[PDB]
Amino acid sequence: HWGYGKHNGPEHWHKDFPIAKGERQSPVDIDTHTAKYDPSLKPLSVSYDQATSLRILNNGHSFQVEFDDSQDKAVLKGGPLDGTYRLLQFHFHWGSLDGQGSEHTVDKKKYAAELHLVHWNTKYGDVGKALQQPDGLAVLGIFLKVGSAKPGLQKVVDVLDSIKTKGKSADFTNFDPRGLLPESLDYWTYPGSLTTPPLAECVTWIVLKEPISVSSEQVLKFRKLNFNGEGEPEELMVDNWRPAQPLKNRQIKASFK
Ligand SMILES: NS(=O)(=O)c1c(F)c(F)c(S(=O)(=O)CCO)c(NC2CCCCCCC2)c1F
Ligand SMILES: [Zn+2]
Repeated sequence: HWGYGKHNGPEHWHKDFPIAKGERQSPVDIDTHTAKYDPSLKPLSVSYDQATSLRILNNGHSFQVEFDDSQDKAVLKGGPLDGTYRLLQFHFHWGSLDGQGSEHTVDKKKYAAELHLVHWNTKYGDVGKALQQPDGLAVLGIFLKVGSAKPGLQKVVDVLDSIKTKGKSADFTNFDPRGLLPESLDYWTYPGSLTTPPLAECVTWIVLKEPISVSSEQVLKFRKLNFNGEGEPEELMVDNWRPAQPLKNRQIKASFK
């Protein structure tokens, strides 16, 4: 099955998931000088005041923090979006080394990691239907650089040993994802895809300009995760990122001058 190894990684995915070679794949390099400022782009609206986090799960690829998305509790609107997008889960991508790990790149710069908050469009009723639509999902992407700790990230870091292996989960209530967000909501946006199988071309990407800083100790905890389940040799969950894909016939827009 697919993964992030040389034997199962991104260069192989197209065999099971042929849209891997499609017209609107993600991630992409963001050329900041080419991206056009779009004065018609609205402030984004991140309303996470009622988020009910519920559970954290090591899914074997990343780990994911889950929210009750059975009502409008944690929603993304505005920006490039039409309508209301409910927060489903977050997860991260990161490297073995601080010089890699992000999926998007900015002028070819890789960040140490990238946080993705996955939301689905309420006019489609559930995430599986949303996956079938060009405007089904909105993923908010945030770069991580290594420097000072992110205090809001600390609750998340302190449970990973409890979900060390694939398929392990833990309760994870009362987490405020607001603590993962930079001062600024200035962003780039473009139409793209999931960055893991099934690679569905259903995502409006919103990538924030401002990274967050996390400490070396925080990102070291991510790198002690395992892709394996317990009993199988230990395989450090690192380098779980898809590289940049062809931009093709797309324009990346900036919300900021
Ligand atoms: N980067 S991304 O936002 O396109 C992405 C992932 F990289 C990712 F790892 C996941 S995951 O944590 O759930 C592991 C997926 O194998 C999702 N999650 C969504 C996409 C997967 C299809 C199911 C629809 C909702 C979850 C996912 F959306
Ligand atoms: Zn992701």
